[PDB]
Amino acid sequence: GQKVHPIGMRIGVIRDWDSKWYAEKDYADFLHEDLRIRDYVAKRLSDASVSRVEIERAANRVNITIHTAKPGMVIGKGGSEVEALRKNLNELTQKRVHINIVEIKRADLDAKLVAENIARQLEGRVSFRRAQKQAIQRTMRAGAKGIKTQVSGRLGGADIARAEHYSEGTVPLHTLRADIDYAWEEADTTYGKLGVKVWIYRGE
RNA sequence: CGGUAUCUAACCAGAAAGCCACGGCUAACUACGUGCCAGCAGCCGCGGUAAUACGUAGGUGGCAAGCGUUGUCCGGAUUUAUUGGGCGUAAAGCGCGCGCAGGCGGUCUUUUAAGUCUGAUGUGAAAGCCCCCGGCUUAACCGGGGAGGGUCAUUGGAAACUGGAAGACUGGAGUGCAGAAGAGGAGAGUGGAAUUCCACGUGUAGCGGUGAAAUGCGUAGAUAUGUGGAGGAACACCAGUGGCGAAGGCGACUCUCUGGUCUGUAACUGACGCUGAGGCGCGAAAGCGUGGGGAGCAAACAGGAUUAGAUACCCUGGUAGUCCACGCCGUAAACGAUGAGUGCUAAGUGUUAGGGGGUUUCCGCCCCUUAGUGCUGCAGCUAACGCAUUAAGCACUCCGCCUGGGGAGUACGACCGCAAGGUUGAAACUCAAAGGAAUUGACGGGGGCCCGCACAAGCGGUGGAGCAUGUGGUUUAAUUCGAAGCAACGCGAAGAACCUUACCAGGUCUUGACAUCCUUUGACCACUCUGGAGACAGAGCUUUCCCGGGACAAAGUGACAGGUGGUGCAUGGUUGUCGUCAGCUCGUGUCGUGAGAUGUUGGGUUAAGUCCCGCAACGAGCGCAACCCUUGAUUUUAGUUGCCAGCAUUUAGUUGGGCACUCUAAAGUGACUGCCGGUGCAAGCCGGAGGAAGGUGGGGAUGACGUCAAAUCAUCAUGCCCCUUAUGACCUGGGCUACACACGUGCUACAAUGGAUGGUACAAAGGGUCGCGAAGCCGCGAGGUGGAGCCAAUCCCAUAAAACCAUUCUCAGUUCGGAUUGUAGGCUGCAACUCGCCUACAUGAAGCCGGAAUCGCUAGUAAUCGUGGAUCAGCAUGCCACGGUGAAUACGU
RNA sequence: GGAGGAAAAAUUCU
Ligand SMILES: [Mg+2]
Ligand SMILES: [Mg+2]
Ligand SMILES: [Mg+2]
Ligand SMILES: [Mg+2]
Ligand SMILES: [Mg+2]
Ligand SMILES: [Mg+2]
Ligand SMILES: [Mg+2]
Ligand SMILES: [Mg+2]
Ligand SMILES: [Mg+2]
Ligand SMILES: [Mg+2]
Ligand SMILES: [Mg+2]
Ligand SMILES: [Mg+2]
Ligand SMILES: [Mg+2]
Ligand SMILES: [Mg+2]
Ligand SMILES: [Mg+2]
Ligand SMILES: [Mg+2]
Ligand SMILES: [Mg+2]
Ligand SMILES: [Mg+2]
Ligand SMILES: [Mg+2]
Ligand SMILES: [Mg+2]
Ligand SMILES: [Mg+2]
Ligand SMILES: [Mg+2]
Ligand SMILES: [Mg+2]
Ligand SMILES: [Mg+2]
Ligand SMILES: [Mg+2]
Ligand SMILES: [Mg+2]
Ligand SMILES: [Mg+2]
Ligand SMILES: [Mg+2]
Ligand SMILES: [Mg+2]
Ligand SMILES: [Mg+2]
Ligand SMILES: [Mg+2]
Ligand SMILES: [Mg+2]
Ligand SMILES: [Mg+2]
Ligand SMILES: [Mg+2]
Ligand SMILES: [Mg+2]
Ligand SMILES: [Mg+2]
Ligand SMILES: [Mg+2]
Ligand SMILES: [Mg+2]
Ligand SMILES: [Mg+2]
Ligand SMILES: [Mg+2]
Ligand SMILES: [Mg+2]
Ligand SMILES: [Mg+2]
Ligand SMILES: [Mg+2]
Ligand SMILES: [Mg+2]
Ligand SMILES: [Mg+2]
Ligand SMILES: [Mg+2]
Ligand SMILES: [Mg+2]
Ligand SMILES: [Mg+2]
Ligand SMILES: [Mg+2]
Ligand SMILES: [Mg+2]
Ligand SMILES: [Mg+2]
Ligand SMILES: [Mg+2]
Ligand SMILES: [Mg+2]
Ligand SMILES: [Mg+2]
Ligand SMILES: [Mg+2]
Ligand SMILES: [Mg+2]
Ligand SMILES: [Mg+2]
Ligand SMILES: [Mg+2]
Ligand SMILES: [Mg+2]
Ligand SMILES: [Mg+2]
Ligand SMILES: [Mg+2]
Ligand SMILES: [Mg+2]
Ligand SMILES: [Mg+2]
Ligand SMILES: [Mg+2]
Ligand SMILES: [Mg+2]
Ligand SMILES: [Mg+2]
Ligand SMILES: [Mg+2]
Ligand SMILES: [Mg+2]
Ligand SMILES: [Mg+2]
Ligand SMILES: [Mg+2]
Ligand SMILES: [Mg+2]
Ligand SMILES: [Mg+2]
Ligand SMILES: [Mg+2]
Ligand SMILES: [Mg+2]
Ligand SMILES: [Mg+2]
Ligand SMILES: [Mg+2]
Ligand SMILES: [Mg+2]
Ligand SMILES: [Mg+2]
Ligand SMILES: [Mg+2]
Ligand SMILES: [Mg+2]
Ligand SMILES: [Mg+2]
Ligand SMILES: [Mg+2]
Ligand SMILES: [Mg+2]
Ligand SMILES: [Mg+2]
Ligand SMILES: [Mg+2]
Ligand SMILES: [Mg+2]
Ligand SMILES: [Mg+2]
Ligand SMILES: [Mg+2]
Ligand SMILES: [Mg+2]
Ligand SMILES: [Mg+2]
Ligand SMILES: [Mg+2]
Ligand SMILES: [Mg+2]
Ligand SMILES: [Mg+2]
Ligand SMILES: [Mg+2]
Ligand SMILES: [Mg+2]
Ligand SMILES: [Mg+2]
Ligand SMILES: [Mg+2]
Ligand SMILES: [Mg+2]
Ligand SMILES: [Mg+2]
Ligand SMILES: [Mg+2]
Ligand SMILES: [Mg+2]
Ligand SMILES: [Mg+2]
Ligand SMILES: [Mg+2]
Ligand SMILES: [Mg+2]
Ligand SMILES: [Mg+2]
Ligand SMILES: [Mg+2]
Ligand SMILES: [Mg+2]
Ligand SMILES: [Mg+2]
Ligand SMILES: [Mg+2]
Ligand SMILES: [Mg+2]
Ligand SMILES: [Mg+2]
Ligand SMILES: [Mg+2]
Ligand SMILES: [Mg+2]
Ligand SMILES: [Mg+2]
Ligand SMILES: [Mg+2]
Ligand SMILES: [Mg+2]
Ligand SMILES: [Mg+2]
Ligand SMILES: [Mg+2]
Ligand SMILES: [Mg+2]
Ligand SMILES: [Mg+2]
Ligand SMILES: [Mg+2]
Ligand SMILES: [Mg+2]
Ligand SMILES: [Mg+2]
Ligand SMILES: [Mg+2]
Ligand SMILES: [Mg+2]
Ligand SMILES: [Mg+2]
Ligand SMILES: [Mg+2]
Ligand SMILES: [Mg+2]
Ligand SMILES: [Mg+2]
Repeated sequence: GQKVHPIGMRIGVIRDWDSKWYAEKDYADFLHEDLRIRDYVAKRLSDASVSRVEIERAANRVNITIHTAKPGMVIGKGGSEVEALRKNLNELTQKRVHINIVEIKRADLDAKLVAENIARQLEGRVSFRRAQKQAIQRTMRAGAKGIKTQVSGRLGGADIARAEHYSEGTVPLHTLRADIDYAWEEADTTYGKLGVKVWIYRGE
């Protein structure tokens, strides 16, 4: 049986959209400009541990917020990387772009970051069990109420693919006021392609 | 021996270290090379791209002038068990009995010293092991003394025990006396029920058989029924984990001849007993020889069926045999898978054959005891299942047997048999397992309970006809690819004339239609005309980067690009299905040698692992339920584009005016078996009140652990494998729409609850700026023209249709039905032939309610009538939503 | 729960 995307089940219920702008007659072009912005930002700040990007619009003016774990790489020594990004985004959109940076405290409590971590260990040939268990350990000692991870694919370069999952605490997926974060990332292996799924049930 | 041992002086760190191993057993790891190859190996086994096991290098461990390998012996091995094992199910109790030799043997007394125990004498050479002393500079080595070692000969002692002799006694054993029961065995005779065959009356067309049939018997007269006769085998009810026997085994009745057992007495003898190799005898069934008998059944055999085949199971027949007498054979899951004898060790409860006592007039009931036969259970034993006074417990005597699986109960030899074969019984070789009990799952062509529009009760359909659409098949240059029981088939496709397009024909291109960098130029593109089906070529006007940067831009060249090419069985991601089915586990305790178990089993109740009551468990978590959306009632806040009541106005809720009422949308309230009666220990169940609403009120979203190598390399991404002047790229035309046929899903009808004509009411939810498109005018109509109001609670789409009211038709293949075809037109589009949709006039096919069969649905549901939307220039009977009218039935598993 | 007797149904394959 299939499950519904836990984030999709909570958009508008207890969660919020990542694109907080309203438009009519200029909706498709705004949407695809936002998609291009997101892709270009994701391809530039790859190794900066970026957790979330949100975009807003108001009268020929694009505001971008980048929730990231370590702002020192994003916000440079005095504004080198930020201004390079802003100029490139200006040339990409032909608008006026203002870039705002915030820092994620307790970065082990965010699902995308831990999924990136597990994918990075798996790409570096670290046993899947070790990576999953250690990520669970750190996430739980960071103050979570529940963690669940699974890794699926040609595990260890075998001929037949399978999936293995581990958990600690509780993750109630059917409760609507439960605030589960969720992330899926791919690891690029010489044997194929591996998938890492992470559910984090926080206090809310 | 011999200038030998030994000793004295000078020089010298200089002339002197190797082997095996490093994953576990077992002490000691890193890198490189290789890639199921090279190879290692005592075993577990390592080698397929990250090798502490292969080779090497570094390091480490053990030993040392030695270190490894092989061969033989002992240990570990309790794996021949005297010390020191066993035989219910793992290998291991002869099928049973009678018994020679042998082994063992109740109690007491006297006597003997054969066994037993002990003292003395002689001897058990030297060397060797051992103890104490010594000698070589130590040690090895050597010497001295001592000790050890015998079922040893002579001889002296003791007499508890085993043995011998002489006596004595009954508990063992047997006889006597009195009763009891029994399918114990052999011989002869007899009885009834039933089957088969034969003869004769009545009677006519089938009988028999199977999952279905057929072979077969029958009109030459069956099957059926009544009467009589012949012959053979087996003994219904009684009948019972009842009885007898050593075992095999023994069921009708009567008689004759015979074996064994139990209880009662204490009369009699006085250990006369147990076991028992070799011998002798009995021994289910099948089989053999001779002679009878032969009704049923039935190996072999034949025919009919089933099956792909059917040397079988099933059906119709049928010979040996089953029966009797005599003689062989000597086997079995011959089993309680448990050898015989003796004694000891909690209880409860049936039954068979006896004995004693108490109650009681008898009957009967109660207690005690002997010998059998069942069940439940304590200690104890067992790996566990389990056994447990009928031991698999505790002990002793005697016999038989076992030592990893296969080869094999086989070969050679021997004995027995008429034969079939029986008894005794190996080895080479090969494997590292074979096996017993129990546990958690997964299956079964095993079972029980419970639920679901699964069946039942109903309503409407499908299968019949015409058309629309998908699939198979066939055809074709191509008819592009994918989906294949349920879970493929109005499916991907929420729009195939061109494009989409991946397919085919013909015409063209090669760093390229699409990306980064390179080298020169920097704005190239757009436009006109000529040729061409078009892609493309040929001339002119031509290209205006900005501030060396950058993205664009033309030329030439690579590095490269480009694949809807294959593998969904190498994958990520997404989905179907069981199924919104009710499950999946954990913590702490207890029970088990252990893996494990309990909670989670049992009885009720629920939609539900929902809850209650029990119970060695007490709780919790993910799944159920709740939180989210919508609908039904209502309060406050807010009145425009919504509403109009009381007021003036108008073709008009129009204009003025007002939020009263509907309405709109934010926040609350409200339903919880909350209260009442009954029932129940409780959960719960049946009714009642109030309330808009009553039993999770109606409906959504929500899909746990797992199943199907399920679907998708063609949405995307991706390992590996393929093409690269082509499997890439551009164009015009065609095809995906073919048509003897079969299937799936739908639409329209077969008419009077109806057709035609006229009149006339009542919705909801949605869409609209390169868009919706009003009024008016023109047209028979599809439509044209016109341009108002709208970025919308305002304007437009927008006529709702069934329903209702009048007139007509009057049961007719028709004034039903609309396919099919002829002509003339309308729109969109460059273009409507293949191949769009719509209109007018003409034409007027099948079709009379649909066979075997099959589908949906439990209430605002089914049935029926319209409306809107996505895709979309145009195109839906499909899909997704909206309202109008609005049922029947559910006894039950 | 244990022991004894005992009916009726029955196609082939995966
Ligand atoms: Mg599902
Ligand atoms: Mg999802
Ligand atoms: Mg998910
Ligand atoms: Mg997967
Ligand atoms: Mg000399
Ligand atoms: Mg000398
Ligand atoms: Mg000198
Ligand atoms: Mg010198
Ligand atoms: Mg020297
Ligand atoms: Mg020196
Ligand atoms: Mg030296
Ligand atoms: Mg040396
Ligand atoms: Mg090595
Ligand atoms: Mg070395
Ligand atoms: Mg060394
Ligand atoms: Mg030994
Ligand atoms: Mg043994
Ligand atoms: Mg024994
Ligand atoms: Mg055995
Ligand atoms: Mg026996
Ligand atoms: Mg035997
Ligand atoms: Mg015997
Ligand atoms: Mg004897
Ligand atoms: Mg004696
Ligand atoms: Mg000596
Ligand atoms: Mg000597
Ligand atoms: Mg000395
Ligand atoms: Mg010596
Ligand atoms: Mg000596
Ligand atoms: Mg001596
Ligand atoms: Mg000694
Ligand atoms: Mg004496
Ligand atoms: Mg006696
Ligand atoms: Mg007759
Ligand atoms: Mg006497
Ligand atoms: Mg014998
Ligand atoms: Mg016989
Ligand atoms: Mg005979
Ligand atoms: Mg037969
Ligand atoms: Mg035998
Ligand atoms: Mg036996
Ligand atoms: Mg015994
Ligand atoms: Mg008894
Ligand atoms: Mg018992
Ligand atoms: Mg035993
Ligand atoms: Mg086994
Ligand atoms: Mg089992
Ligand atoms: Mg189960
Ligand atoms: Mg079953
Ligand atoms: Mg069902
Ligand atoms: Mg039903
Ligand atoms: Mg149904
Ligand atoms: Mg029915
Ligand atoms: Mg019907
Ligand atoms: Mg129907
Ligand atoms: Mg219908
Ligand atoms: Mg049909
Ligand atoms: Mg048909
Ligand atoms: Mg038809
Ligand atoms: Mg039809
Ligand atoms: Mg039609
Ligand atoms: Mg159609
Ligand atoms: Mg076809
Ligand atoms: Mg052809
Ligand atoms: Mg072809
Ligand atoms: Mg096809
Ligand atoms: Mg495919
Ligand atoms: Mg379904
Ligand atoms: Mg289907
Ligand atoms: Mg359908
Ligand atoms: Mg089609
Ligand atoms: Mg074309
Ligand atoms: Mg490629
Ligand atoms: Mg492959
Ligand atoms: Mg495939
Ligand atoms: Mg896959
Ligand atoms: Mg699959
Ligand atoms: Mg496949
Ligand atoms: Mg898959
Ligand atoms: Mg396959
Ligand atoms: Mg299931
Ligand atoms: Mg299950
Ligand atoms: Mg369970
Ligand atoms: Mg149980
Ligand atoms: Mg629960
Ligand atoms: Mg729920
Ligand atoms: Mg309302
Ligand atoms: Mg009520
Ligand atoms: Mg609800
Ligand atoms: Mg497959
Ligand atoms: Mg399937
Ligand atoms: Mg399939
Ligand atoms: Mg396939
Ligand atoms: Mg590919
Ligand atoms: Mg792809
Ligand atoms: Mg596909
Ligand atoms: Mg494909
Ligand atoms: Mg596609
Ligand atoms: Mg339909
Ligand atoms: Mg219809
Ligand atoms: Mg008509
Ligand atoms: Mg009318
Ligand atoms: Mg109306
Ligand atoms: Mg409306
Ligand atoms: Mg529209
Ligand atoms: Mg309309
Ligand atoms: Mg309308
Ligand atoms: Mg007609
Ligand atoms: Mg026509
Ligand atoms: Mg046409
Ligand atoms: Mg056309
Ligand atoms: Mg006409
Ligand atoms: Mg005609
Ligand atoms: Mg006709
Ligand atoms: Mg008629
Ligand atoms: Mg049905
Ligand atoms: Mg229902
Ligand atoms: Mg309808
Ligand atoms: Mg109609
Ligand atoms: Mg309609
Ligand atoms: Mg309709
Ligand atoms: Mg409509
Ligand atoms: Mg429509
Ligand atoms: Mg349209
Ligand atoms: Mg339709
Ligand atoms: Mg149409
Ligand atoms: Mg319809
Ligand atoms: Mg029902
Ligand atoms: Mg029974």
